[PDB]
Amino acid sequence: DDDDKMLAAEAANRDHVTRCVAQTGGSPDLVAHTAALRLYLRVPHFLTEWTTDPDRRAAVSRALALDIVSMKLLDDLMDDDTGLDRVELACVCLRLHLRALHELESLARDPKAVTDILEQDAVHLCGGQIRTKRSRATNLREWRAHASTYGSTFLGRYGALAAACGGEGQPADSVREFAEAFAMTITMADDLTDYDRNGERDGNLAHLMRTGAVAGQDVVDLLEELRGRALAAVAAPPGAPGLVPVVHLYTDDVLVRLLPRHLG
Amino acid sequence: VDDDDKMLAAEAANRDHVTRCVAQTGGSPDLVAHTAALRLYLRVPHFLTEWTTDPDRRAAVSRALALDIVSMKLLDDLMDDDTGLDRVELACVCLRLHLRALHELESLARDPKAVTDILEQDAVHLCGGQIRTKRSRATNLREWRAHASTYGSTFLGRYGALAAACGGEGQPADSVREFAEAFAMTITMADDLTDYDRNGERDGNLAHLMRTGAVAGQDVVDLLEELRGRALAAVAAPPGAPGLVPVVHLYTDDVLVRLLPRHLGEAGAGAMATVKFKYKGEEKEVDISKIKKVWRVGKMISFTYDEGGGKTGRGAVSEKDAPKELLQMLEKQK
Ligand SMILES: CCCCCCCCCO[C@@H]1O[C@H](CO)[C@@H](O)[C@H](O)[C@H]1O
Ligand SMILES: CCCCCCCCCO[C@@H]1O[C@H](CO)[C@@H](O)[C@H](O)[C@H]1O
Ligand SMILES: CCCCCCCCCO[C@@H]1O[C@H](CO)[C@@H](O)[C@H](O)[C@H]1O
Ligand SMILES: CCCCCCCCCO[C@@H]1O[C@H](CO)[C@@H](O)[C@H](O)[C@H]1O
Repeated sequence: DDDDKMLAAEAANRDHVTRCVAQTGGSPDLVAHTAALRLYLRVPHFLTEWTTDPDRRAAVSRALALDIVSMKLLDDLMDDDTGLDRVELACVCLRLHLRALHELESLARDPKAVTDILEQDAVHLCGGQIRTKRSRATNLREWRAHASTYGSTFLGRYGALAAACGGEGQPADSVREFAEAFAMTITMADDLTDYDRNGERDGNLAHLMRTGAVAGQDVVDLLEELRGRALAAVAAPPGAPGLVPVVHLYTDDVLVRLLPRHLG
Repeated sequence: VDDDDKMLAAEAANRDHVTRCVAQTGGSPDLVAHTAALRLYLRVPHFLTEWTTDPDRRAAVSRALALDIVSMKLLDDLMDDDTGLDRVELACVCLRLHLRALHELESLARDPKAVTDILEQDAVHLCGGQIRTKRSRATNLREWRAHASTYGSTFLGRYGALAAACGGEGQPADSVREFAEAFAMTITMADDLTDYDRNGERDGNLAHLMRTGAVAGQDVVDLLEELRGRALAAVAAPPGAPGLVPVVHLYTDDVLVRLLPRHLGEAGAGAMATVKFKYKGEEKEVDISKIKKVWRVGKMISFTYDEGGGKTGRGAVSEKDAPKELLQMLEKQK
């Protein structure tokens, strides 16, 4: 079945990454940390679901996993909250990033697309990240705007990328619309998921919900808007019907299990 | 007075390109100032682009290279967290710059995959090297030179490799890179022996081991001379970049004249200077440090010196057998 395929890609992606981190000098502690980024290693699978060839699909999924983890380490490096070596973080981050550009470029119909896609909205992504951390959100409007950069544009670039290294007949705008909508659903999920790991403060949105600054129904509505946006994206021909239940799994998880944890 | 102009121009060009970029992306006036303060970093893309016959390709490559070098410096500052700068801005401006760097370099590259190829060839060597460099402080010239070969030579070598790759025709890849690796270690020593007092900034590893006697002034001198030669040669390789010759001497001699002395002493490197002569059937050897009066008669240098107690000794040698230290005391006195 399909869950079988997702589980295998996740394990292939995980191994491609930890092997890479280990051979560049990352300690057992950082290797385990990259292996703990489950959704980050899984999402590249959903992102390459319009890729016909299984071999090309596995190569693109992992190349993308290499850069997603890389950017996620960059993030942990700017926050300094993981208690992981500052040096190993930077070093591994750059190493994984260079490996990803290399693999992705060798799979792209045209190597220049990789960097065109990366530069296209780099300012949007980076400046938004600066904006986001600079000022907390005070209501759903601001949260959502901050989230379309660290969440949506971030994932959206990888969608664009998968389309571009995913061979022929990949509806590029559609893979990206899925990427950005899905990214926001899981970004909320994480913001609302507390793990108790050290100096990890309440997730902004979760706080806004418990404070009352953000309306419960309003979150529900956004969730629904994001489910529709993604279902529409995967319905567009040629289609990726296989992502349909995935969109539902994640959107329904936040509605059923995460929201009740924050009704303030 | 004309090349120095081209350099001054590339340096401002590169600076403006980088600061304009850091600002558009959101960095605070602090970080825009900091990147601006990276003089050498912004300037060196000029020397790497010296084999580029077409001036516009050159301006373009020089600045792309500037963007990445600064980006990499920012990531280093980000791992040290000693700058006082905001980590978020550092990280974000870091990535932004690098992405812009990638795009611009690939646009001028001879082959679509050259850039990512170069950047990947020795990523593990540079990245794993950086981790070792920082986990263990060096303790002898040998260990310093090995650390420096990665965060200095390897680091700048890639930018050399990239300069040749995006620099049109007439680029001797290997030479460009060997220049970069040699020159890089030179300025890296210079940075190391240069103190600035900003924050809790460490005396440079090498300057420390030098003031501790763990490293020999003459050895440092030798190493600089090795790097000056390695460089000079790389710029001699046809088609050649005659223009980097004065540049090579400029920086090398700077470390020798100004920097080295701040860490050694009254006695530079090597051994003390001596005069060897034959006096009253004897064989004498005097330290120029003991030579009092010294004058010239024909092609003979006659002198007097301190021979123990209030005992005044004399001598005379052909100018040919006179050490440069003595031959100078002539000009001080006459
Ligand atoms: C991921 C690319 C799209 C951007 C949205 C980021 C959401 C990722 C959240 O996933 C979860 O993150 C936790 C900590 O961040 C991990 O403890 C957990 O194992 C992982 O499953
Ligand atoms: C993650 C890969 C690491 C690549 C980035 C390394 C930084 C490149 C330049 O090195 C610089 O050398 C100077 C001279 O010693 C130091 O004063 C300075 O701090 C350091 O920035
Ligand atoms: C060029 C990358 C290769 C690494 C070799 C180190 C050269 C960089 C040293 O230059 C100087 O660094 C200082 C930071 O400590 C700045 O304050 C100063 O203005 C700048 O001119
Ligand atoms: C310089 C631009 C870098 C963009 C940032 C790339 C990483 C994006 C993932 O964001 C993640 O969002 C989660 C949900 O809120 C947080 O739990 C987590 O801490 C944070 O890592």
